[PDB]
Amino acid sequence: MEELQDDYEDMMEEN
Repeated sequence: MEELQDDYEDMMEEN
């Protein structure tokens, strides 16, 4: 559904 933790907005990448 919308099971997010970050401010992603269609691109799920973290550094």
